[PDB]
Amino acid sequence: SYQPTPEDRFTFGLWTVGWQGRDPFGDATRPALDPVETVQRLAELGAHGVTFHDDDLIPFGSSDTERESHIKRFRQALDATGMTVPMATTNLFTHPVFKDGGFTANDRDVRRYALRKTIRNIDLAVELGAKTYVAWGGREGAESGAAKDVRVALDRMKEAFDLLGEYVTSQGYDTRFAIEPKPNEPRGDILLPTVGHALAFIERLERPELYGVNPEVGHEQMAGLNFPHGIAQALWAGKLFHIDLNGQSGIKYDQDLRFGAGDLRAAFWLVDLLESAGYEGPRHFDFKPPRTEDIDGVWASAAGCMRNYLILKERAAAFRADPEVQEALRASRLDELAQPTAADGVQELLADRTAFEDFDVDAAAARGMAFERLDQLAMDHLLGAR
Amino acid sequence: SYQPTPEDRFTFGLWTVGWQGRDPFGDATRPALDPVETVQRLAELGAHGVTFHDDDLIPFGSSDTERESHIKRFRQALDATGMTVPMATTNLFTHPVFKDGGFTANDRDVRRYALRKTIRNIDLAVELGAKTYVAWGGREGAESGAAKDVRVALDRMKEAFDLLGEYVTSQGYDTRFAIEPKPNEPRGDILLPTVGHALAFIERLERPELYGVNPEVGHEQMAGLNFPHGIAQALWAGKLFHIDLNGQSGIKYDQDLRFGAGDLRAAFWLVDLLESAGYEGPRHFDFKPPRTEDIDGVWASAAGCMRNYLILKERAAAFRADPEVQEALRASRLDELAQPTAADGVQELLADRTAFEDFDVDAAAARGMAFERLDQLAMDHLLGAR
Amino acid sequence: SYQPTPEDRFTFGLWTVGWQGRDPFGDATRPALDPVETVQRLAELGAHGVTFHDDDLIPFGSSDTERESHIKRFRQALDATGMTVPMATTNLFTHPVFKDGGFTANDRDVRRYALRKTIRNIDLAVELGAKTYVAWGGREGAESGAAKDVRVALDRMKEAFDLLGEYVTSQGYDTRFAIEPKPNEPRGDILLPTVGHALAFIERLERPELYGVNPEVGHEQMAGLNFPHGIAQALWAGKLFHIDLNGQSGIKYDQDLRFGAGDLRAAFWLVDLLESAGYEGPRHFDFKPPRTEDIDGVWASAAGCMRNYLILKERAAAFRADPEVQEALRASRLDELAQPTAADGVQELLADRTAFEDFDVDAAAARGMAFERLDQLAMDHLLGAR
Amino acid sequence: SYQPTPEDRFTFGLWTVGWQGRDPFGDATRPALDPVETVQRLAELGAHGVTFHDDDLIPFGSSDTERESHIKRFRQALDATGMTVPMATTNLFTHPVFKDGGFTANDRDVRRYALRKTIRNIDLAVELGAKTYVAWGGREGAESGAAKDVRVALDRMKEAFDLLGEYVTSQGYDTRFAIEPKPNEPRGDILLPTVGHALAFIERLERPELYGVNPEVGHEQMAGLNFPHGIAQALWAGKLFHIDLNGQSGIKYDQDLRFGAGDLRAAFWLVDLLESAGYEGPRHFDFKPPRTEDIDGVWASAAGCMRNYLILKERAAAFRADPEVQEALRASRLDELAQPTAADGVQELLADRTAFEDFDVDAAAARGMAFERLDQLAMDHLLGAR
Ligand SMILES: CO[C@H](C(=O)CO)[C@H](O)[C@H](O)CO
Ligand SMILES: CO[C@H](C(=O)CO)[C@H](O)[C@H](O)CO
Ligand SMILES: CO[C@H](C(=O)CO)[C@H](O)[C@H](O)CO
Ligand SMILES: CO[C@H](C(=O)CO)[C@H](O)[C@H](O)CO
Ligand SMILES: [Mg+2]
Ligand SMILES: [Mg+2]
Ligand SMILES: [Mg+2]
Ligand SMILES: [Mg+2]
Ligand SMILES: [Mg+2]
Ligand SMILES: [Mg+2]
Ligand SMILES: [Mg+2]
Ligand SMILES: [Mg+2]
Repeated sequence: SYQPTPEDRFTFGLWTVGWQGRDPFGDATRPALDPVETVQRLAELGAHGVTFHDDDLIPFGSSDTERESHIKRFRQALDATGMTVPMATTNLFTHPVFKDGGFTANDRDVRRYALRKTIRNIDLAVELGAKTYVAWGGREGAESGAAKDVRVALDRMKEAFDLLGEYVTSQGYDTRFAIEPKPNEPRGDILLPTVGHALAFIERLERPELYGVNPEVGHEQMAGLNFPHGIAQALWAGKLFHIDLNGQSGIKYDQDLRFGAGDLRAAFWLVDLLESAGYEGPRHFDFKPPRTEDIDGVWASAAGCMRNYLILKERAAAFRADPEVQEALRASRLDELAQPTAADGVQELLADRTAFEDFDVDAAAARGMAFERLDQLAMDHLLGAR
Repeated sequence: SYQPTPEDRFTFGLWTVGWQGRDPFGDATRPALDPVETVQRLAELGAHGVTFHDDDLIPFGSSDTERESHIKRFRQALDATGMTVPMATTNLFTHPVFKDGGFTANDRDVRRYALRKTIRNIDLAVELGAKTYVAWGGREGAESGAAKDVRVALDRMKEAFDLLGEYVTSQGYDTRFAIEPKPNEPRGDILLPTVGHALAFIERLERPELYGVNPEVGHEQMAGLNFPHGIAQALWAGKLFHIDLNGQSGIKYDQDLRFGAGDLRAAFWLVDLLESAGYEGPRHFDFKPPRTEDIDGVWASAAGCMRNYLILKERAAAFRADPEVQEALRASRLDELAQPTAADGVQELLADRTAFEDFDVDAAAARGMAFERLDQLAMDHLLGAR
Repeated sequence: SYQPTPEDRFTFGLWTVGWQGRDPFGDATRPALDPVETVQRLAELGAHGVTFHDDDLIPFGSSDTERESHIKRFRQALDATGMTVPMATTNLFTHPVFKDGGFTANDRDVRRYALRKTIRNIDLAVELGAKTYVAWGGREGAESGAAKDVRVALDRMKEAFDLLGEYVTSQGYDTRFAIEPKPNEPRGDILLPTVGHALAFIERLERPELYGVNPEVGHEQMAGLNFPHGIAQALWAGKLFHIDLNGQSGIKYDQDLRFGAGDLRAAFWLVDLLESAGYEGPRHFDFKPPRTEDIDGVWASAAGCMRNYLILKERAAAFRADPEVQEALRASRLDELAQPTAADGVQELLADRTAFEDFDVDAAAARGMAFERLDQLAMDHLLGAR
Repeated sequence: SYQPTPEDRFTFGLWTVGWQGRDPFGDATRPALDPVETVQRLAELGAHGVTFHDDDLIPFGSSDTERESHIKRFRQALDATGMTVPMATTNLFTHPVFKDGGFTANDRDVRRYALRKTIRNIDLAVELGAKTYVAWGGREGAESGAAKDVRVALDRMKEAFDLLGEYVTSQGYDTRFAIEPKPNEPRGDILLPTVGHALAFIERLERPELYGVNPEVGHEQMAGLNFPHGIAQALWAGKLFHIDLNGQSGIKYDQDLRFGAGDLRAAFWLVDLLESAGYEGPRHFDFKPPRTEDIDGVWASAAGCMRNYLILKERAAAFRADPEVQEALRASRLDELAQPTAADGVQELLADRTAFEDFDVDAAAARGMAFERLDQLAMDHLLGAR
């Protein structure tokens, strides 16, 4: 049933199937995976590519000899499978030197080091073929109010992203940045907590065009927000450069369940939106196989991610294609939302008696929107009871 | 103790002390207040001004005769007290014609009417002296996913705000707009749910400079976000045109408690920020006296709003002025966050061996940030145990 | 297909399809429904019965002849359709006199009135054949800490429930009580906020056997709790006397969406539990059709409530009947969970060297739980992908 | 000043100041603390005692001579300082074998091992003079619906607690059990998620009197519940055997901030309740110093825990002692809440015409509760503004 193909553009980070199971209250339940074995098993599952943090490929502290060998094995696995590397990122959160941040650490020397660690991995990403470079500022923030002046930390954050933009422009590299928002965890509150904050920030950068967002399903759901609405605003702004798919069941710690789990109706409305907007980037899964699972449970969770996307794609396409749904969208006046409010400008509007003086407000008030019927047709499609 | 003065710029909406107590499960517990009596009692309490929605001043459905009289009584109360009207807004949410929105209603004729109702009140606000005009799109959103295409609704929302901007520019009016974000209630999800989303949106308008945000304490706390951080990003972007103060105790329905209640530490860090950034606009309270109270409980809740602001102002000023706190900020390296990461550009950074090759990552990793000590000094100041 | 018949025990409150659309920020969008027309329209939809608050059937302040006339015409609608009244309840939250509670109001005279209003409706409910009497204390609680001494409020709440138990026992009525928990709204915090708190409270009443819980889907989800887990504990305790079914999309105000909407996977696991535990009570819908809808959208939403329960009933039955799922459950050792840990007793467990000193901890640690495979079979069944 | 002395019963877990800073996204930022140095540094801070998990004092897999040696040097640190051990607990969550639970693991052999690991530490705790034995089932739960049959898991959980009760009773040990509830983390949902669910469960055990609750501030706040209300119900039930004090800033991952931080007003109302109810147990701090801190920030955070409890103790005592507050409480009729509703009985209440037919409902509806004035007196006392 529903098999992944390379044209579905499913990708996974080395850190997702590679998660060993270490959590705040417990030790690892799985052995470390070799990146080479991960590229091979994912190519067998039907994935199109893999992503990585620098510390997933090259152990922190590796000499340039050991680094070369790691990179070399990895590149041989890719070349043998035809797997691509669409995106890459830096780990600016695991090592204790980043306990107060990377780009917005209060210590200047830590900020400089964070920038050098990042530029080094940007050079590697570009030769491996990555066209999107992701920044998740997991340690940028605070647990207490005087620990961080946020206006000055946004200057430092703007300064870091402007220097990265200056560096790829002078190298003539074809790579764009995507900021990944998260409202909290591991910091009490993280800077640029949602898609909207990250979008507003990009507009204050010296080269706005170089930067977009990499929203994640479970991160906007950790603030109780509607992830399809956030994604529609990122698409409206032209800034959906990448997306991270997974599941989350409410406002609690960051779960990273496989895609489809968590809020199932929101995953349906997200696939419907991505598919009807013709989003063309990777469908990247950033999930963690639960630590209850062994390695077979890992590849079953990874396969379940892609399967759930393909079943929802099919139900959504069937929803939109149904004549009765099309008729119900006309009835709920979704065609009329697409017509301009006042295409002849404000002076026509002002002159129009029917827009105010003679508007029958109670006739209009009494029209039913027919939204429940439309939503129960969407329910029957999702459940295949239509 | 702590008496409000006109220079504190405390303002209140007619709808706040005027709330009759009607809620989703219950009828009104208080009689309607006359606007004239509200201007007089608030001037006696030490408030500086009042704000209003059009339907708070002039009953929906009033003829231009009855409208004139309402406006006339109101203006006499203001002139007699010296009360100002700093801001005004439209009610695009109470009447059943707005059940699916005002500016983003699916029905085109409702959107045109919403625009005419708004322009009419913009003319009144400007003659009363309002310099900020607030838009709270309470009904813009949905309870179900196919009921609203969000990309098209943002076109309609951009179109409405661009027409309002064209109208005040051609009239030569000195009035700016402030968008008030709210994540949900009364709609399942409201469009532009947080400060960040509202900030990002403004940047796509034809005249960005005309528009800023009016954030509300309890609204960003309904998505579990840190309100002082959201306000610091609005100030960093130059867009804090106005602010609404109240309290909220967590992620639940919108409470509108008096300012100081709810998250007390966040109110302290907010006053500290507003006062040290030299914000100069109104300190507006948008709160609801609980329906358990009679009219004396109403003016006690309203007075408590201003009192709590003045006690926190004093504790914050004392925190920042203390030599021991200043020494603790140097120790947590808050002065170093203010220094540029790499003011000699990316090529100096790249050349610098000490930024990477020779950086002693474990010496840096081992420096303690001394944040708990700094936060316990902030705790002793707030509690006056210092 | 999925057509409801009275055999399915689907019931609806008069206040559900009869909600007019008045919310915290808006007026009514629909006309009041006559109880008589609600009884016949629901009988046609396939419903089994209706429930009521005293003030839904008899307008507050009715003279006893008007009271009698209302009951009389209701009773004849019931008799002509074969509709039943399984449950009734009291409105102790709408009138201004209940602004601080009914049974735990600080004013003693109000607490005596609340008990007399309730006893009058217990006599009426027993005459119409109600077997469960629900108590939703929506006004028992507080917005501030010193307003309510909670240990004393629980003494007053125990006092009220013991007096109602004494009353129905002296009348020899065959009726039982079900407490409906809600964490908040309309009070800042409500007493007995979840299923667990209501279950613990019942054990301290004089006649515990007379009382159980009426959990509501959306109420436990407002505290972010797992509603199928909460129902499993109420069933394990033998106290699930009734249930209210609806949808909620996260921690926010109380939405009362139609059942199936909100968290769809929790609706599936709930039906799987009710059906396999053999719950025999009413499947009651306490939902509110959105105020965007006219009277036709009202009956469409009500009909979708029943349709979604019947589609999920079928997918849950198919899931459990599948040999491959049955095999997946043995693989995840759900059969072993049913075996007693130590039926051999404590001294045999203590003498058992294989339970401790010779237990191979690393061999057990390495067994995967196979939970993700199992959950994807559940997902495939829910979506009809098998 | 606010100096802690052993008379204040302040206790700390070895795992609290001993947390190394390893979190879901990062490695340790601090070295392990020796138990012996923790006992003496806390005795100097004014603490009264320490608590431990078996694996905090004796590293997992210690041979019995290494076990004996660890206990021996711990016991001599204790004896030299006069420090006590009021409470102990078992670690049934860290080792990989507990990845599906201890007492409710699907594997039966793991459940027998979990009981043997616990009985071994009950013998040790009683030798060191512990009177309360805490059980925090952090791994009892699930991330998916079919993984755990919750009615059967509660049978296994009852079975485990009844076997521990049989064991301490046959040993004639004077020790009682306290269940610590948490809604989630590290499992998607944890069994017995709140105080109420643990209280209800206890009533179904064989010897209910042997068991109570150990509520934690931050755990109930992760479900958005009012922690002082939850403690008032545990005290009303006579089951508050122990308490864990810390801070949490909302519904998100579990922070374990120092007490006083997070929701400051709930910390004030909590201390007001513990002190006026006369709670006599340990004021235990289960918090984690942020990983931004070195060992000096660790002892500063621990010291702030005790300081904040003593400042709030003083403000709560001053609030209740104030004649003006005492007068405000009569005005809000908190004296009337203490009067029985109907000590005259049901037939006298039924015959009482002033309770219903002659009750003036509109006169009672009009009495304001004066709760906002009262809450602002509380606010003034908390901030030391009076
Ligand atoms: C470990 O996953 C990270 C995340 O989402 C945090 O919740 C990011 O995906 C990573 O930094 C690269 O983007
Ligand atoms: C009734 O208060 C409103 C609000 O905040 C909704 O939660 C706005 O303040 C009003 O529309 C003017 O801004
Ligand atoms: C409006 O419905 C009520 C409720 O749940 C509100 O949250 C109860 O269902 C009713 O009082 C009887 O159960
Ligand atoms: C790390 O501490 C534990 C906990 O609360 C985690 O949420 C318990 O306190 C401990 O197992 C004994 O009570
Ligand atoms: Mg995540
Ligand atoms: Mg991610
Ligand atoms: Mg509000
Ligand atoms: Mg507002
Ligand atoms: Mg509800
Ligand atoms: Mg209900
Ligand atoms: Mg905790
Ligand atoms: Mg604890």
